[PDB]
Amino acid sequence: TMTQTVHFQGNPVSVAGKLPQIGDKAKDFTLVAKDLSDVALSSFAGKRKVLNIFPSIDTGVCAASVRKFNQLAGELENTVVLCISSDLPFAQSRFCGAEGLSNVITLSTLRGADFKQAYGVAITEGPLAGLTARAVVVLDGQDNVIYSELVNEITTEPNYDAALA
Amino acid sequence: TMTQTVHFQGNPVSVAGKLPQIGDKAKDFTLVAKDLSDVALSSFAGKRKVLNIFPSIDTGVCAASVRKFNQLAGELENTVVLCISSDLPFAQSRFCGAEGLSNVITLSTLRGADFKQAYGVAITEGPLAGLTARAVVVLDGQDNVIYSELVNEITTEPNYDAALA
Repeated sequence: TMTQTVHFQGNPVSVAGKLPQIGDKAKDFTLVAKDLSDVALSSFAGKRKVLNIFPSIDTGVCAASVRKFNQLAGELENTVVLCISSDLPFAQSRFCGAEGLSNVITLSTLRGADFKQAYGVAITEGPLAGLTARAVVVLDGQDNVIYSELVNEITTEPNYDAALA
Repeated sequence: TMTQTVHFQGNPVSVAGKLPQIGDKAKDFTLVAKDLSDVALSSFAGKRKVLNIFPSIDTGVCAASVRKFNQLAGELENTVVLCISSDLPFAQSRFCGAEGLSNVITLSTLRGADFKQAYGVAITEGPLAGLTARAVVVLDGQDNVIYSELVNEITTEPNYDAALA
């Protein structure tokens, strides 16, 4: 039972686990897709992966996340972009349908919530408890950590560029 | 570990627990409000309560639920209307903010998920597992079951009228 600290503006909030880091093999995961089927990391073997994991789409900076990676997703090579969060799929799906965002794939923790502590992502205290923290993780075709970032203030977006492989 | 069966159109789906029924005292509960504070049934002592519990706002017939009870909520006496679901609050709050729906109170299972099996409400199998079933329950100022309905096909709305005290 490790922790990490992130911040709401300033402000300490405990986040269970530790985020997988460069070198590490990322644990497999199963999460819920727009048509309510279960989908596993293992189904993207040999494609690279960006995991953009955020408190809630439906929340300002998280929404920006999703637009940007969707737009950045066309200009990309043998890679899927998984937008992973606490939201239910239905909200994930209305957001993307209203914004005409077709590149990205939405995954809900509706099922598979263990993914949160498996990826050092569960918020355990404060008004945010029950939500994933903001973080991006990038993996290869064999689920190895090519990149990973745990954002320090949740307010601010990730760094997309920078680091990109 | 009891079950009940409800249906998606036709189709059997297991729902953990049993819904509290006339006579029964309804278990207290804590769920999450729009400002991310935790709120307990105990905070509405001496007001009567309608609990409209539905798979997802953001879903067709569930949305109709919320509009209707909001409109039916003005024409009502010493009663709060709690719109309780699987959704995160942020979605609950965007729905109501976009529809100008101010009467109702939104409660998320983001925290307090035990409420699902405590109120015979957890869906345990199929693509819906992790969501609450559709049901309405009405209580007095002392959390006694004045009315309660578990909907048989999730497709169809509840019966609002009918039964109303």
